[PDB]
Amino acid sequence: AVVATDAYVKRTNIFYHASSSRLLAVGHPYYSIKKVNKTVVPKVSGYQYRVFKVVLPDPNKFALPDSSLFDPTTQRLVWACTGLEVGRGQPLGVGVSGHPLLNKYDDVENSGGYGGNPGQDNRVNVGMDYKQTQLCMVGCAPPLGEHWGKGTQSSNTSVQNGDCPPLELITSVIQDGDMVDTGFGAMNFADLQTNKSDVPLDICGTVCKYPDYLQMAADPYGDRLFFYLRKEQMFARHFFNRAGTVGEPVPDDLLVKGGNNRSSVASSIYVHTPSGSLVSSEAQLFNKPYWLQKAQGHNNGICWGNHLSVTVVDTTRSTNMTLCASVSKSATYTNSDYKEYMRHVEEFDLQFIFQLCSITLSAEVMAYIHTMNPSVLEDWNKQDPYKDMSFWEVNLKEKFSSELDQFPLGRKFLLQSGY
Amino acid sequence: AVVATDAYVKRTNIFYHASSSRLLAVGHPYYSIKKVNKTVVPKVSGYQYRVFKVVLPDPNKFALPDSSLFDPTTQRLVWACTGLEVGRGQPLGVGVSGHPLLNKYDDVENSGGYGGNPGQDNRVNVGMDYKQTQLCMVGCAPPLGEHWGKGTQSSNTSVQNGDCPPLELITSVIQDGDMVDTGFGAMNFADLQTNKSDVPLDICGTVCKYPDYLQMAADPYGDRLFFYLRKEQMFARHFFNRAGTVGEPVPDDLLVKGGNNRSSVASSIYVHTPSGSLVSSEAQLFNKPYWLQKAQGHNNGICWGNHLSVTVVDTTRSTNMTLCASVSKSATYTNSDYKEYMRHVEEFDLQFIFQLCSITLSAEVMAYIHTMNPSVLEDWNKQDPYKDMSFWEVNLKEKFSSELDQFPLGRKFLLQSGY
Amino acid sequence: AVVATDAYVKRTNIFYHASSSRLLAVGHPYYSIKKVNKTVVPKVSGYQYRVFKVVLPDPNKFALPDSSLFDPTTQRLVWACTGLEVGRGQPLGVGVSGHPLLNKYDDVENSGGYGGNPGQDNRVNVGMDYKQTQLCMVGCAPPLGEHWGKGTQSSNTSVQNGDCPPLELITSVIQDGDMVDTGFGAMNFADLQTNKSDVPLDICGTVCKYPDYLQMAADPYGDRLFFYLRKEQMFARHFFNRAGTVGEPVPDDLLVKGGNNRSSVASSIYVHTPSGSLVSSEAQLFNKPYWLQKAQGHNNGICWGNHLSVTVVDTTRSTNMTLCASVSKSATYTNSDYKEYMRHVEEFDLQFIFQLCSITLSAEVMAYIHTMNPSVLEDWNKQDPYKDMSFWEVNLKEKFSSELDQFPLGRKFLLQSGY
Amino acid sequence: AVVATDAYVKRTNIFYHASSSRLLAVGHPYYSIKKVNKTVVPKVSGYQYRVFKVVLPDPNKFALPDSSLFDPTTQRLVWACTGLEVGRGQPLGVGVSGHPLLNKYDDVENSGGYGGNPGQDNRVNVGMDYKQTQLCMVGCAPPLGEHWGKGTQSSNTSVQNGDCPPLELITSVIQDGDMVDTGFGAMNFADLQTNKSDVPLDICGTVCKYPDYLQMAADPYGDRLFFYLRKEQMFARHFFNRAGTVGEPVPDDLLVKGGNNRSSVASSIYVHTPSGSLVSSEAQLFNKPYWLQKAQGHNNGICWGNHLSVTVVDTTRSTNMTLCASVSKSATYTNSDYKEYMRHVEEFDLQFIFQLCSITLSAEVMAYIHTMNPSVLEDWNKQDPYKDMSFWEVNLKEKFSSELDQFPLGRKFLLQSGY
Repeated sequence: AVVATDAYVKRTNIFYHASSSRLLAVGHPYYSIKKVNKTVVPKVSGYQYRVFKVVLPDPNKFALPDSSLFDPTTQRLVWACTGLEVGRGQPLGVGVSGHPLLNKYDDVENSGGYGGNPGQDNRVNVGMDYKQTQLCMVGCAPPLGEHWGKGTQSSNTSVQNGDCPPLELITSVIQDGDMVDTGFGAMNFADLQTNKSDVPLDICGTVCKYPDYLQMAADPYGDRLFFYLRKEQMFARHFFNRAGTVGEPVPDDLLVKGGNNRSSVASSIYVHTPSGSLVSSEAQLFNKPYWLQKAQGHNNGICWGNHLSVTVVDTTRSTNMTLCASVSKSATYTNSDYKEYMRHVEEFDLQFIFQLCSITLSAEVMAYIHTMNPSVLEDWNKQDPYKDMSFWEVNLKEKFSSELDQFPLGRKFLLQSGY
Repeated sequence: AVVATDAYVKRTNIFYHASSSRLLAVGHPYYSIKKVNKTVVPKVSGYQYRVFKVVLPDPNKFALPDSSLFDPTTQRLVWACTGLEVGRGQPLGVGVSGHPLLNKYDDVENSGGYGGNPGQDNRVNVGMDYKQTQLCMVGCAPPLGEHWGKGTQSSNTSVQNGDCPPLELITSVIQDGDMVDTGFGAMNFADLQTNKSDVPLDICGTVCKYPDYLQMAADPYGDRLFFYLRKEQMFARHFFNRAGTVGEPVPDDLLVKGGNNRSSVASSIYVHTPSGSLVSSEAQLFNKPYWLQKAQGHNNGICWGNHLSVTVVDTTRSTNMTLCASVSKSATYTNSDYKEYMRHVEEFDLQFIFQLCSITLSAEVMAYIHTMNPSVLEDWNKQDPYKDMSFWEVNLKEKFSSELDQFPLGRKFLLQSGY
Repeated sequence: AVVATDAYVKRTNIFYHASSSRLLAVGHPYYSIKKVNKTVVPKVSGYQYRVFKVVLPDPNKFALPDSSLFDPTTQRLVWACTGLEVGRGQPLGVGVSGHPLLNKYDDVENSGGYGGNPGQDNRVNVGMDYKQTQLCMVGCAPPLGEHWGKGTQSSNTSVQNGDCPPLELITSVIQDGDMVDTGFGAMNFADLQTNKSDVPLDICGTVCKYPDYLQMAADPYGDRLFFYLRKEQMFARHFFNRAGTVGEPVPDDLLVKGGNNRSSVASSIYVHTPSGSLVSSEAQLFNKPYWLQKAQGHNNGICWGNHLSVTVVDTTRSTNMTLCASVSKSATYTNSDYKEYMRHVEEFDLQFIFQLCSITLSAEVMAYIHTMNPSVLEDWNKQDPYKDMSFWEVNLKEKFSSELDQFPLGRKFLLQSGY
Repeated sequence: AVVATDAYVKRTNIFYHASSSRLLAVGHPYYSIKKVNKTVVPKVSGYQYRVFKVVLPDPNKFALPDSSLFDPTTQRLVWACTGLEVGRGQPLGVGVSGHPLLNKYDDVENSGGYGGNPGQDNRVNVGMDYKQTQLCMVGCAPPLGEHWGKGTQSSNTSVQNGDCPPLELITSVIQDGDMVDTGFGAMNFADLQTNKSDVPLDICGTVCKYPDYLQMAADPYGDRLFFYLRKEQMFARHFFNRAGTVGEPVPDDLLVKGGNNRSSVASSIYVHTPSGSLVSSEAQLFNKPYWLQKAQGHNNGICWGNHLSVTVVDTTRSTNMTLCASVSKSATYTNSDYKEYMRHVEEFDLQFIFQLCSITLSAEVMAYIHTMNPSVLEDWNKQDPYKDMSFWEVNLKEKFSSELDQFPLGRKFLLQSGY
């Protein structure tokens, strides 16, 4: 049986403050710009995931003003997350995405008559604004996400080229720079949409993942996430019709065949342009301190291994600025005289407040932990369990301080904690 | 270590009221009108910042009804801000901005077929309403803002004319008459948009700044801002496509080249017309007293140097009235018979309530202060630290009064303070 | 120093109820209809001000059931407003306004290409809905408003015909039948817009005033308004461009001249069609009793001179009904067979609750009052100070009654007053 | 003086439950369908009034389980309404109304140029959604409404055919099946709009009434309504211009005559298409029990005469379903093969909870009542005072029961009443 950390982890009055200070990300909203070689301008979209891997200093080395606090022979130290605040700079705004060649055939919302039939290539320049999403979740382990990917066909009828691919719910570790569901669902467009032209550039070549809350919530121990705030909204702006043969035509029993032009049923493969309504300060999730006092799982904010993963998604600041430089500052206004570009920006400032804890390594405690996270013990005395994955490394080792009243969150803390 | 002002600044029961009374600004919403020489009609936009430099009378001179209150040999007097109310006249409304030659090529929200390709100069007359914004912040030092400016290239490949300029987060002192982010982000359009036609006239030639909250909040002492109320909202009205060569074309791996007309991929440099929903009294920020009782920083409203900076931004009253005078009052309706103009207006009435404080200049106090703000001491016995900057000077020297019940805010005060 | 009425006005337990009962206004929404002589059908718009001059009976004559209550030799009687309720009939709805010849040249929200240039007279039939506004304020003096009018040029360069007129903030007494700001600001269109075609008929020939709250609030005594509820909301529906020469062209430094058609910069004199969102009962201001127990000013509801001014603005019931009568009831449907008309309606029912008060005329009281309102004394023992002004006279002399439980507001009162 | 029923009507602990059970109305939304003779398919619109005449059993006959409760010689029994719940079936939705030949000339919201002039008959097929309205009011007397009807001209200038009719505020008894104000105001379109084509079919031939709250509220006794919940909302969808001669042209002083096409001023008789925003459960009024504990009037829910009138208006369930039957089930899709129809539906279930009361008929009580409602006495020992009027008769005589816990409202009651 799993037990609440509150049962084998002694707490103290030692609190420290830590902040990563200003963090900037600056790139192209839709795709990375590599000079036909290496990546120079990285892809930085507002609809991207931000998974910060916050590294804390190992207290079992740290030099305290006191040292009579315990027996380094029978007990060990651990950092526990007391509260955090995800600072967010830059003004509020929405980000436009599009595709020069979107597979958007006919507008079905309100269309006059049964026009002709599409020939070859009817793609058109389309642009819209994605679904608004604000979310944040802390844990001592990377977050889990879900998306739909191409499955594996069994020993069945040879899949004639063009058959609808098999859907599979894939679970994975949400990494930094991953794409958020934008309104076309959480799926791997790269693999399920061969034409590379069914959704905006910023996602038509990757995967859009969605937090696998239900799975994490059932985590036996609860290291994945012991806190989370989600806020997503969206409505249907326009109604479209795709171009291309209809893999699965409309059944006869469902319609009354028409004559003349109508004799050729139109594409019944509908789609809609998503859109988030307005964004406002009132609904702002971040820039507000969150005090975790009682996790819903068994791990009550214990940063095992001196690690701490903070996932963040914020589209409320997705303005994609545009800038152009001239190349012929003289002719009378000539479009060719200029080069237009796309640049997006992200501004963070992660600040936390941790509390020193101890653990007397009794026979039984040693056992429970070894079954829970053998790593934890093996360290209290190597390779990275997530070396392949990519997270925004945030090193906070030389960033701790017990002078709480010297920092905004610290001040807020003392205040809130009454004493 | 920085200490809370509440530890070395004694408070009293002496309260005074002060108000700047009616303040008017009247000009042209988009640009200043100089008669080809000097500036006559100033630029007064609703989307402009209002940084009032409120000057208070030096209490260490002031003539009180009493004078036994202290020893002018060991202690000094300081004004502390207790509360204020930013009066706002004129009705509610929104302000239209535009550009006769905006670089708005094709509407991408919903466009028919793959039109032709732009030639030279396709600019069109466009008009929209900006992002709604209400904010206010007090401090004993000017506020800090952020915007993106043209950076400095290192000893790298010669920047071929037309290359995308380098972005740099510039920090600066928000001055009166500065531009607020309107939906196209906080950047210096003058420098990043060479064509001078990518955004409305009221901002295509200047900088749009955004409060650098995170930086001010981390102010070691906290003189920048000890109070602030922000409220911004906005949505995407229309989706546009710019004209001009695409500095960074869409990568091959992201699309399936098309033949015929489609063979020439369209501009994938999207943009959107911003818009603030409705404005209503319910969301009104101003015309309401704000009682600062416990600043979040260490400076609890102490107006060091007898100064006080009040920043204000209010677009809820940005109606840009129009007026026309005739030149041929007789002909049968002829457009040429009239000259149309643009005029905007702002109406303020800053009223405050200050509390007299004292400070015994002990050895240690003298030290702390000298490190904090040497100026403060050097005065208690010159050039302006912000002579170059421009603020709306509000002189309140002959405006103080201890007859609280004779003024609206005063009345409100007594009431609120129970006694 | 001004003193609170609560200091020299004794209160009693005598309360009376009074109501004006049903009040109807029925006319034309845009202009009055005079048969080329006298005014028959008056102008009754929803966006009109309603300033009721409520006349009360002079208690210093009134015949009470008791009369031992005081010495008519040393003290006088005064009515104090305890509470009121502005009854409003007719259903909720919005009112359409328009102009057959509005100076609306090109729609700038989204316009294709640089069309040609306007010739002479391009005015078009336009119609929209104004900014929603609900407000109400009581006082013993008429309300003050503000609007922009044509100023007076000093001894300067001869104002060449057509120069932009000089703006002046004019303060005035808001009279019944005045126009409310509708979204084009508070100004005197008659004088600032020579072409008579820049805004709807209901306002293109008059002034739109806005309550001068700030000025009234600073009223030394506070007889102007001791209570007020305001609720206004609005958004930008469409974006227009005016026709007529541009008095102040766009500065060269702000744009890159274009060649060809673009060589002639379009009118940069933008405007927007206002609109109030939906109206709903939830936001209804009226038909709810308001109990004034502690005025924000010094006059706590004392109806000096037995007068009482109640200003009201309510556009939530501005439906402009249409009706047509036939002239050839037989022909096969022929437009000429009918005459269409426009009629608006207003339905009020002002009910109050007053409290008898007394004032011993001591030497000092006599003085204070004589300085405050000499009239008040001169009466306690003539011409109208507002004879020229026009208010909706509401006589309540024969309308008082001490049988509170016999009237809805009375019942509400007893209830609310607990006893 | 009128006295509160609570003074002469003794209450008891006897409570009963009653419900009308399922009530269905099924017909045509716009007009009744009579087979050129008698009415078969009745008109059942969502924007119709529902005035239920709930008949209760006369307790002065009723057979109780007890009978020692009083002296049938000196006192009488009366039913008092304690609480009710208006059950509503069918899903939420809006109802479309229209007119094949609506007098809608030119769209004035945004129209290009000064088009030509209308000839004869320009009516067009128009369709929209009405203003949303939810209301409910109980009383022991039918509700009062108001609408504008054709008045009566005095001994004045012979009303030349076509002159604007005279408006009169007509008060009447709101009957079942009456029309609710839908956005074109409360008036008698049949009489004020001769062309029969100015508003949708469902109202162009009848009257739209609005509750005369103010009048009922002033009811000396208060039998009209001792409870009421109103909730109406609406916004302006489109702006129209009517066709037909302008009875009262625009005054010269208001405009600058134009000179070519413009020389003929267009119709300045504007109108707007109304619309209710979305409907949602959150704003649902019904399907919630209402406990009347203290009426605002003097009659605290005393069902004099064993009658009870319940008025209801609910447009939140106005979906107008469509259905078609074939007539040539074989040909290759041919419109003529089918007949389309219109059918609306209403589902109610009125449930109440009454409380037995008594009244000792003392000399004085007999008097008060005789003056109040002589009928009441004459019965305690004939023709219908509203025989001509039409209400939805709801007989609850055999529907009473003292087994409260056997019914939903009963259960809710016991719960709510704590005991």
